[PDB]
Formats: sequence, structure tokens, C-alpha cells
Amino acid sequence: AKILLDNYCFPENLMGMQEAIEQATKSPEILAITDPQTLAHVLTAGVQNSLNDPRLIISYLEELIEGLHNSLRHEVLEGNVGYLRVDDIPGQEVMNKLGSFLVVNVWEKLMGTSALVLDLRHCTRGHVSGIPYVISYLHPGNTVLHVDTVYDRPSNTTTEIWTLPEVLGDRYSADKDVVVLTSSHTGGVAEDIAYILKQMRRAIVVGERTVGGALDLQKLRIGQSDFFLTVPVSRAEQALEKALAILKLRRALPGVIQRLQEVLQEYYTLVDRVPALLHHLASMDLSSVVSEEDLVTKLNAGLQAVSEDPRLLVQVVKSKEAARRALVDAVFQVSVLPGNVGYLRFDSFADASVLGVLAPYIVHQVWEPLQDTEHLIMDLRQNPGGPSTAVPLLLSYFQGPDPGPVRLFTTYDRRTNVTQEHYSHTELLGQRYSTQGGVYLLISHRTATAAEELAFLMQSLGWATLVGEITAGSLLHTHTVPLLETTEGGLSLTVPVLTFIDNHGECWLGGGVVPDAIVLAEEALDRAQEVLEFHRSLGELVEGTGHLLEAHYARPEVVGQTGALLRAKLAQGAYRTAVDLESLASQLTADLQEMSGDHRLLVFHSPEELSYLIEALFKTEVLPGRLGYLRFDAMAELETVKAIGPQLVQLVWQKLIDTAALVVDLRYNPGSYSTAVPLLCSYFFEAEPRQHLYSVFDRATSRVMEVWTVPQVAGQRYGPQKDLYILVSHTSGSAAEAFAHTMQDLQRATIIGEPTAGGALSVGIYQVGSSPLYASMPTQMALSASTGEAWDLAGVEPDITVPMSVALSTARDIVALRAKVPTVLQTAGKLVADNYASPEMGAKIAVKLSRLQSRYARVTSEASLAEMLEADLQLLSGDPHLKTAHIFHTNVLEGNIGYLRFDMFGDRELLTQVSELLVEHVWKKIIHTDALIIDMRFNIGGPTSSISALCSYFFDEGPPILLDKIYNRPNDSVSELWTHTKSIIILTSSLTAGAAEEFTYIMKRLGRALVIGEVTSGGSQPPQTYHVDDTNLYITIPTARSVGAADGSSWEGVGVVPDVAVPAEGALARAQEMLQHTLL
Repeated sequence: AKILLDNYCFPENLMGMQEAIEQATKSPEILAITDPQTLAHVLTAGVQNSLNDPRLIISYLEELIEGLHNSLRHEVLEGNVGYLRVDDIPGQEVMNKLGSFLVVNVWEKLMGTSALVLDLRHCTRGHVSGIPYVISYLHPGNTVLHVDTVYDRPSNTTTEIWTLPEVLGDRYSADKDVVVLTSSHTGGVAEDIAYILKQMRRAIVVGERTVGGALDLQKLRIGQSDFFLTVPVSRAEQALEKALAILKLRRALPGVIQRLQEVLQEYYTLVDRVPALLHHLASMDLSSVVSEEDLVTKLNAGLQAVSEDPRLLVQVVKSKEAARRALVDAVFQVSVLPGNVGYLRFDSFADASVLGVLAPYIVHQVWEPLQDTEHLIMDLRQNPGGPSTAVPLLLSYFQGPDPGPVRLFTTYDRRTNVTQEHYSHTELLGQRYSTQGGVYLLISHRTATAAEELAFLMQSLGWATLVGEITAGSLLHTHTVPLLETTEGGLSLTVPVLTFIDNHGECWLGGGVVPDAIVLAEEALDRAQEVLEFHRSLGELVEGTGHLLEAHYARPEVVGQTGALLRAKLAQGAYRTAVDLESLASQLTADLQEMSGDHRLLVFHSPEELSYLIEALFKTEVLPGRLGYLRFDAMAELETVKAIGPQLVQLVWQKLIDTAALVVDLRYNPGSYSTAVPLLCSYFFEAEPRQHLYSVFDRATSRVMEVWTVPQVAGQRYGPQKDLYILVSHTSGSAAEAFAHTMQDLQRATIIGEPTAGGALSVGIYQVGSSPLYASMPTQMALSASTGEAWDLAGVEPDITVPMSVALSTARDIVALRAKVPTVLQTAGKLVADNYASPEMGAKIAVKLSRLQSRYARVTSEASLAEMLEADLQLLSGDPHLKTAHIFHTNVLEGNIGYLRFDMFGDRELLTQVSELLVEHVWKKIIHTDALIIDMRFNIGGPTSSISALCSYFFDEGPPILLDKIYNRPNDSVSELWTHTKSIIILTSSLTAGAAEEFTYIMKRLGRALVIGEVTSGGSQPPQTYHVDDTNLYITIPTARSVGAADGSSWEGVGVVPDVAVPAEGALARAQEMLQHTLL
């Protein structure tokens, strides 16, 4: 084992472990370890087991054409398929003498085949330089890509596959497919050939998984004989035609969907969603499918997903006069079950024609004894049925509630494209058995098709209810279409043909009907008898419920229609689907809640210790900022509240007497006893007057009661002016609801939290005449003090809607903002007095703004104070510019007339750099024109410093004539406007900004130009935003009022009105009309 020490030195499995094995070195007489023949087989189960290596074996010019030619055989097989074989892997030096022959002759015949297969079973050994070329021949592309992890120890360089462009002629087409073949005899060199292809996904692998070992194994021969080394230094027989079968199927996979698209959209039955269907039919990938079994699985999943109807029929796995009336009475058996109940059993539906021609015997035998039955039961458990042609005839006998003809079911056939309405046959020769009293169908899991249709039709129309197990769901309205059968394939597809839209207009996909009583098939008869026994008293329960609801309900206006609706439902028999008491109770609850609009109505079937208790119940603390946090965990007493008196008032109430702000924690209060609530409310209001809190209306007393505050309960009253806050959550009880309503109606608190559902002021459970059923209904109602309307019936609507966990922080923010309100008003008034267009008007605003303290003391929250302050400022000052918030073209017209238009403003410094540009841009085209037209109807706005530039550019050089005096309050002075040392008419509109019209204004004072258009927007100077100490207020203050005008009546607010009013779109057309005439 001296060779092994140097050749194989990979640390991934050695780390020098063989150095200990190297210590054996010669070891020529170590047979004592094991006898000669093995001890290599022992090492096969020894070191090789510890190595965990891919196998280890130790034992005890025409000339090149001739050798290679025997290694391959290429021919065109059926289906236009090429076969390739190889036993010696080529090398770089080989193609220097053999590559031309491979491409001239062998490769030419390969490209003429639609599919190619390569064989690697007989590959044993070869060089490494041959693999980059075989992939290059196979790879359609020309870009070099390297994806490989293999390294050779003597080369000391990692090897990655390279697709060289050295190939001669056209490469393999990307459209055609190839498959690799391998076996146990496949060599390592051929193993990585398939390994790269599988990762490339270009080809597919067939047959048994190969060894997957090292690509090459180093060989060495020393000693006398009997052993040559094969150390790895470099790190199912039927599959020949199996791929051909795959290729043949793959040859038809381009055509596997053409027929499927043809048969699917034949008619409207299955293509109700055809825009999605046809789109997805071409979306299936032919590379993913690799086998016939896999083809079935992928097509089935895709077909169900696109149609969104998985339960419907889908793709299926491929395939490899005496005797006459004697019979009439024999097929149909009728018995008088005790209790005057008719029993009917069916075995087969026969045919509609047979029943039509044998009707008189059939009716004379079955309906003559069945006419006297109070209730009828049908036992079709043992009835496959078969044809469904006679279904409408049987349904005609059961006329239903309405004797008039009515459609039962609508059927549409794909083959005929005919929609037929099945009206109730009213010419039957029978006694017309009525559905009154109920008919019950006993259905097993063997109803098959016709009986199952009859049962489903009975259930849908409501004329019957089903007792028994679920149905099989098998249906005969389905045709299996052939689809691509060849040799052993035999694929098959089944497609539904009938739609069978019911009376409700909902298509019945089929597959099984759920009965109203899931009971074992054997136990169906006793269950049906029990349902008979229960259904005899259905009317009594409904009548009792109606009478009770009339007797003890707070709102009679609801009862006036509730009684009628319940009676109408009972008369028709819509409750026949109830099988047990609980189901009937649930249905009654659903009906009452859905039509009465009330969700509270419900029906269902069957010393030191005092101090410790009160301290455990309450959580009293004074939060920072002088505000209380009294919490009512559970307080729903009647007289013990006034019984305890001082022992609790001194301990709890006397501590929070001087809080100056009180917060009630009603989030956790399941108390639902609105009995002594007004006593608690009387503390907050004024003692001397009798304040009407709310009025309660009692049905039993049948008149409206009034609730008044207690004149005197204790000497510690909270106080009227001091604020209050109430916190309500979704789990709040009934008492807290009443407290919140009575504080919100009188406008005493500010409810913060989330809406709470369920008032239930006072509920009392009453029992109907029958024991098992109890009714829970609100026997009380409260009317508001302000108006006679009842309460919201759904709970309070908090002014601030926040989750119950964050409610306390919101209350803290609210009280902080309320405390901050007066300072905000004071500083806003001071700022307005300081800066404004009119100093006297600003002083008046500041004086008057201080008188709105009372109105601002009840602000709901932030961002409403801002809007209400804006409204107050805008009503105080006629300027609508007081807002508050919270966090170049040139043309020449006809007749020698110039044109100008611009709507954006920039700073004088900004225009200084571009001042030179505009001289040769806007003035070059207008220097020669007789007249000018200027438009600013779409002006956006900007600073007023650019005014002087506009006047200076327009005016000719000379002594300054411009005169404008403007009071600048931030400057605390007045500034005069001076200019920098034909005809023109202004085009204005309402969209002109507040920075535009002053240009128009100064034009009309000097008389140089006239103005055409309509009224301006009444803007102002660009307001200077201001920041208040509160972060939520940005006050905008107009200033720099134009006062230098002799008249003293500013354009502000009112705007500028031109001489003649014209529309903005017509103003431009009207702009040049008079210019032409005045030059005409």
C-alpha cells in the first residue's frame, strides 16, 4: 500500500489518516492480519468503509477509425429517431485525428432525426479532455458557461466544464429533445456526462440510477502479477425501448391538447368560464410530463384549477291481462303503518312510457289506499332507479302549497343546446296528494341516479325532507369521450353534459345531496318515526313563541310584523327542515334577529373582609397631571351600594374628590344591572335642580317612566364644571352602556374607546308552554331625554375610536391638549395682532379672540382644533386667506401682432442669471411687432420682487414713473416701488394666482393698458407661514396690503374685474379681435 500514500491526499476524507496506514509502508508479510486473497476484501469492508469514498478496489489514420467504428452504430429508427452508442470516451488528441470523421459522416445523419438517444451503459473508462466537446456538440448555444465541481490532484487545478466553440457545423437544435441511457457498467467518465445534463435540464435520465462515483480511477501495475491498482485519484435492460415509448408519447404531447381544446368548448355546459379555460389550456408544459401516469396527474390538477369546479367530472386515468297488473302490484308495495302513515317503497323507475301506458293499474293499486294517510313516508333506499324520464311525472302528484302551475327545474343539454322548462303536469289522473302533513324520503348510499334526482328535487322545492345517509352521488348524465388511444395507452376523458339549473338559478354540479338527518341506513326508519312524532307539534312551539313575544317585548311596532311573519312561515311550512329542537331554536333565533333588526333577542334549548373585598374590586390612583383613574371592575348592585355608604365613600370617593379631572375605567365591567345607575349619575350634576336623565319605557307597566337625579345623597359632589372621561371597550357590560348613553346625551363626558355591541338594559328569560324551549327577550327600553327616540340598540359610538389598550394614553393626550388650549389661543391672538395686513383689524381680532375660551374648552381631539380655529379666524376676518394646518412662450399673431404667455414666477436673483437669455428669446420676436398680447390666466404664483423687472422691461428708459406704497408689517414701515433704470391688453381669468393680478392692477392705474377677461380670484400677497408653540398649528398670515392707491379701496378679497366679461377659452380668441380693428 505504498502507492496509496502519495496519489490520494484529499483532506475531505483523509486529513492525513492514511499516514498511519502509510506507516505500514512495505508490509510484505502481514498475512497474519488476513490471508492473501482477502485483506483487500477486508479492506473493502475496512478502510473503504471508513473512507466513505465512491468505491475502492484492491485485488490480490484508418486504424483509429476501425477501433472507434465498432464502438458506435447510428441509424434512423422509426418515429425519425437516432441512436448513438460509445464504448471509448474520446480525447483532445483523438479529435485531432478523428474529429473530422465524426462530424462529416456520423454527425450528419444525427441532425436528420427528430429525437436523439445516447447510450452510456457500456462506457468503462476514458480521458477527461473529451467531456467539454460532447456537451458543446449537444449545447445549442455559443456562450461559454462553466458549472462543475471536479478537481484533479496531479493537475492541482479545479476543473469546470467549458462549452468550447471548437465544434464544426451546426449545433444541436434546442427544440428537439434527448435522453441519456445508463446501467451498472457505466464508467465514471460517462457518469458526469449525464450529471451535467441533468443539472442543465436539457436532457432527461432513464433507467437505473448510475453509480455516480469518481470520473476516473488511477491505474498502477507493480509486483509479479495478480493485481493492478484502480485508486480514484480524480475527484434496467428494457430501458432501451422505454425511452422510445416516452418519445412516442412526447411526440404526441404537442397534440395532446388540440383535441382537449376541441371537446371542452363543444357547447355551453362546461365552458361557462371559457375565457379562463382556453387561456390555461395552452399553459401546460410538455417538458414537465415524463410519463403516461404523470401526464394523468398533471392534466387532472390543471383542469380542475382553471374551471374552479373540482367536484365536476374531470379527466380519468387511462384504460388498459293478469301478469301485467300482477307485476304492477309486485313492483310497488304500500302498507298502512300504524298511526295513519302511508309507507311506500320503490325498486326501479322503469320508463316514462311504461308508467304512462300502465297508469290506471298503478294508481288504482297505490293511491287508493294512500289517499287517507295523514303523513306519507317513501323508502327508496333499495332503488338504483336508472332513467330519469319519469321524474317530472311523479313530482306532479305533490301539488305543493300553490295549486297553480309552477316550474320545477330547468334542464339544458349540451348535445341539443336546448333549455327546457319542466312545468308541473296538471292533467294527471290522480287525487293530487297534498304536501301538507309532510312527506319523508328514506335515502341510503345506493340511490344511484333517478332516485337521487327525485330526492334532490324534493329537497330543493322544500316539499320534503330527507332522512338517512348521504347519497352515492353517481349520475348518468355524463358521456365519456375517446381521447388519444394508441397501442397500450388508451387514455379516456369524461365530460358532463347536463347543467340542471334549479329553481333558485344556481347550477347543481352534483356529486351527492346532504340530507337533513345524517343517520345510519338501518336506523333510518326509527329516526323517521321520531321525526314524525316531533313534527306533529311544530305549530304549537311557533304559536307559543309568537304569543310570548307579543306579551313581553319592549317594542310593539316590531311585534306587529313579527307575529304575521312567523304565522305566515308556519302556514307555508318552512320549518319542516328542522329535525330536532336545537335546530328549530337556531332557526327561530336566525329569523327573529334577521327580520326584527335586534340581535339581543335569543332562544335557547334548556369590616376587614369588606375592606379587602372593596380594595380588590377597585383600582384607585391619581395619575400625574391631576387626573383620577377610578376603575369599576364590577359594580351591579341595587341597594347595597347605598347601604355601604361612608365605609366606601371615605375610602375611595373622598380620595379623588379634588382631582380636578376624573376618568372612569369602564373597559372591564361585565356588570349588567341597570338598577341603581341614576344614583351614581346624580353626583356629577348640580344638586339643586331636578335634571331629567332619561326615560324608561316598560312593556309590563305599558307606560313611559321618568328617571330623575337624587336631590341629595352625600355631601361630596364632584362638580359641574370639572371635566370627565369614560372608557368603553367591546367587553363592556350593560350598566356601562347606560352610563355612557346618559353622559353622552346630556353632553357631560367624552367617550373614548371602541364601539360596544349589545344594550340589553333588562332581560328576562321566559318559558314557552313546552318545557325544552326558553326565550330570552329584552323586557325593557330607554328613551333619551332630548328626544323620544329609543337608544341606538347597538351600543355607544365613541367620539374617539381607538383600541382599548391605547385608550388611556389617548385620554392623557386629550387632557393635555385641553390644558394647552388657552395658551395656544393667547399666542395665536398675539401673533395675529403683531402681523397682519391691517394693524387695527389684527388688534380687533386679538381682542375678540380672547372671548372664545368657553367654546374651545370642549375640543374633541387634535386636528379639529386647527379646522375650528381656521373657521373662527375666517369669520372674524373677511379675508379667506387665513388657513391653519396640521402635520416662457413667444409667438406672433396674424396682422403683425405679437403674443406673450407665461405662468411661473422666479426670484429676481434666479431671473438675473437667465436675464441675458430672455433678451434674445422673448424680445427678439416682439421687437418689431405692432401690438402685443399677454396671457397669465394660468398663473401659479411667486414672490412680488419680480414685479419691478416686468415693469422695467416693458417700460422704455426714462425717469421713474411707477408709484406703489405698501405697508410691510414685518418691516414695520412702508416701501415705494421704483422701476429699474404701441398697445397691450391683459388676458386674465379666475385661475390667476394672488401673485398675478398686481401686475394687472398697476397696468390699469397708469392707463397704458386695458384689461380683458373676467373676475380674478381675489388673492393676496404670498403668505408667510408661522409656527405656534404647539407642533400641530401652522398659521398663515397675509400681509403687505397694497395701500398706496389714492382711493384706499384695495383689490384684496374682492379681486379685479375687467371692463368686458368673456370666457377664458374665448378670451384668447377675443384678445386679437379688437387689436386688428384698432389697427384696421
